[PDB]
Amino acid sequence: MYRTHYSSEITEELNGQKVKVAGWVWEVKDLGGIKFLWIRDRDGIVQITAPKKKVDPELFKLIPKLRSEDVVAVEGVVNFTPKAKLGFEILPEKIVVLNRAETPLPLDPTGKVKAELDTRLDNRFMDLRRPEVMAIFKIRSSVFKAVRDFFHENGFIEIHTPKIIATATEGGTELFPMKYFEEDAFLAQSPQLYKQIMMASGLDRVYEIAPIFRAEEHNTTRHLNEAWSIDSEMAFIEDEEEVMSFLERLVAHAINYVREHNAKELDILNFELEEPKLPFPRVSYDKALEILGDLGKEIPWGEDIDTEGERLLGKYMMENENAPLYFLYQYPSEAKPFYIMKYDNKPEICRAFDLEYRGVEISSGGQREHRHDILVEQIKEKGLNPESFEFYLKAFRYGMPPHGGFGLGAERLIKQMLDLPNIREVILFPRDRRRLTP
Amino acid sequence: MYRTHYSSEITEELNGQKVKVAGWVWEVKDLGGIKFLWIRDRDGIVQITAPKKKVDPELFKLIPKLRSEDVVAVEGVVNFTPKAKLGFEILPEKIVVLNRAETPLPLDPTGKVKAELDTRLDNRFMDLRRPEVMAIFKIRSSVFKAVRDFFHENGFIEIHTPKIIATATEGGTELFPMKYFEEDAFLAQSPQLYKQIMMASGLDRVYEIAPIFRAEEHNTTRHLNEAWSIDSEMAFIEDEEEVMSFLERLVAHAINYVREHNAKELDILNFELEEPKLPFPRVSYDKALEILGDLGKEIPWGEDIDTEGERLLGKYMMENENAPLYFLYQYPSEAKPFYIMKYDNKPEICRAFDLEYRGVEISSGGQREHRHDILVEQIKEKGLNPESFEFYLKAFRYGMPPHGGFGLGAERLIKQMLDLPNIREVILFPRDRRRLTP
Ligand SMILES: N[C@@H](CC(=O)O)C(=O)O
Repeated sequence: MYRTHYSSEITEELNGQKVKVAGWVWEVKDLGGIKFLWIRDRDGIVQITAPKKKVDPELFKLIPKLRSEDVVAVEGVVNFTPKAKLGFEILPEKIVVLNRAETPLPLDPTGKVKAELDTRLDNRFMDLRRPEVMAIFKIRSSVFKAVRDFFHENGFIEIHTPKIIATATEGGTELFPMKYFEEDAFLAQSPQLYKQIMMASGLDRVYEIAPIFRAEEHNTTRHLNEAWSIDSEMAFIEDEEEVMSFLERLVAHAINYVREHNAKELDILNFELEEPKLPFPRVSYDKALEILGDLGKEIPWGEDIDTEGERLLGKYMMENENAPLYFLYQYPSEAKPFYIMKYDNKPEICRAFDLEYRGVEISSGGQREHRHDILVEQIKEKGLNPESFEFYLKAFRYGMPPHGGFGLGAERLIKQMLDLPNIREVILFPRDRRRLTP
Repeated sequence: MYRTHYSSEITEELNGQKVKVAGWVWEVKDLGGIKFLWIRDRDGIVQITAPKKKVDPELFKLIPKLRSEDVVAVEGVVNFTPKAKLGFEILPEKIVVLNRAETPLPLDPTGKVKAELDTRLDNRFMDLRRPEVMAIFKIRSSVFKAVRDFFHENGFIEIHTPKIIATATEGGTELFPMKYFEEDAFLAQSPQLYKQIMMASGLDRVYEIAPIFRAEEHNTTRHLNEAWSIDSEMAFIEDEEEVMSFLERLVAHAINYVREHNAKELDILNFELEEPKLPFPRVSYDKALEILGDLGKEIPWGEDIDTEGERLLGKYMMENENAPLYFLYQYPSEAKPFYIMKYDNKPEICRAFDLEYRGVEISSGGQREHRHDILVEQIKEKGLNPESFEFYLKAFRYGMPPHGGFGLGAERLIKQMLDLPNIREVILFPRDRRRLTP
């Protein structure tokens, strides 16, 4: 390897020792009797100091020849000094140019000249050279780890279901059709039917973090045609509140991990991520409609709360409860999927829920209808054909325990967490109505 | 929840205490003065003992009404005793029937009546109720966890790249053509182009575990049309051996985690998983051909080592080198992709490698050609058009460090690790030439 330490891995114990650093040329300052070279890596900048009387002559004349973004490797002696802005400097013994950069650059990695979002997406390798963009993708990785860790500690087993499907769905819209040899198939929009089927296997506690595809005809700042969904299904539950409690603890775990592990990144983003306050407020659909009505937003009982509604509610909850995260539950049965269990004592409402982060839905789920005959009738009530879901219904006939689960959007989770304006800021290569490349 | 403990979580410390167990009805012994009930959960069987003199009359009459595969929940007192084959029994206070099973069952959970692979695949919820099948999937989940942990411990950041692409990421044929609105697109066969682009971002050490899609015309026991690939790419390397060293340590970590944490599952499979011995032997393509020559298998230099060739070599290595795992390297440049770096001093050979497990390839990788102009020429040498790779090539123009990586098949790794006869045994819902549903 061309390096032995990253900028952040060099501490006081290494004073006076030889190390090897590598990265991109950030800045060169030829000041006559002394020269400076700044190298940038994933964690920061390293100062290479070259006093004329202390370095090799060929090295002294090589420095001013280095250009911005050239990939170089340096071996030298670590020297802790108050004179160095970051605490220490490297007195170079050997400098090697690994690869030279062309000019002009597609984007300004120094941040002076701002670039448009599409320019940044077309040149993602340049975009991440900026600390604030690198900060986002480091946090994204941390979020995925924290989530999986929580699942493991709670007895969940990771599963993997098919992305190429030829089965029926409740909506029948925004599906990406595709040919599978002689047959016609589609890309999966959710592992819903598969994770439910596995509740009849004994696995009991399952989770899957994989991509889902939806051919949305119009772009928004909240979704994309390709997303990473964090799915879970759990058996032997008594009600949907057990699922909500798990979800909030999961989300809280991810948020705290970022606060503990990525303080540097948060600081770079000039953002203060709040400490989760459990349990999050629960707001019934009825109560939500009442609050919105008083704010001028009138939604007829029975239909969905729209984009504007979520926004008004998220703001209301922040002003009245100082709650960036809260649940909406007890939705009308007519507004939710056929697989959600209705409240037996009040059939007009069901055991479904949605988790809102800063006014935007990041997750939805609920307790499912595990009783075969009732489930079949609910499919009929949706105006659908039960025979079309036979492969799925079959799993409910040979001993199916009570169960529930959720679907948590990874992009939406990170976007809302960092309070970013566009979902394209949290995924490397977005897919939308007009973007198929890179 | 209807359960507080799984069969495997009840130990000495809980003797005389109340617990709640739940699962599927395994066996009922209907006797005049006593009733025995055995229920099965994901970890095993638990005995429920109900003497007429000690249980509620209603509970006594309920037990003989239970049938095979009914889902039940039981609250009772833990009682350790030598009289119970499993060390303890539960003295029931309450029994709830959660759901009833129909007969006949799609498959036989007792293992008495064997069913063909196709029937088992058509009924996975039933199939996993058998200890030998559940064992494979618990192991699969462990392998994924071990891999991710090793990546994180070594400074690797997780990334997520597009599965819907315009440019074929691996080549001609064995590709899934799909329409992206007006544009023609394909399902990704690999994250290759994307993981390389990220090497110019400063991320340096990346990994991605996600599905890949390849349309092969013929069914075999070693491959499927949909698979999960474990990809990685690392920068600032000096040669492909640095990548091979990392890959063997990763695979070793995965094997040891299974040996250390899934001993019970291995026992159920009646399989002895060997302790990995590093470093694995490295065998050049030339030497592999020489060995095959000894065994009477003539392969003209430049050509691929076929299935038969792999078997003989794996057998030779196992029996002569005591190595169930070994690398094949220094392949003919003509036989490898345009993105692999050739040996500058001997161009007919390249810096590519393949990892063999029990005579079957589970991974391939190598050092890439990071030098822009040479790369463009290699794309031309393969009869491809450099313009079709504009987004990729642009990443090699503004400071791109030396780099390399690998693609590790998850299903192939697990199938070979457990020496299973068919790859369809390690993935829940297989996708092959004739299997599209479930
Ligand atoms: N992209 C290669 C693996 C690699 O070289 O990383 C493949 O699909 O085999």
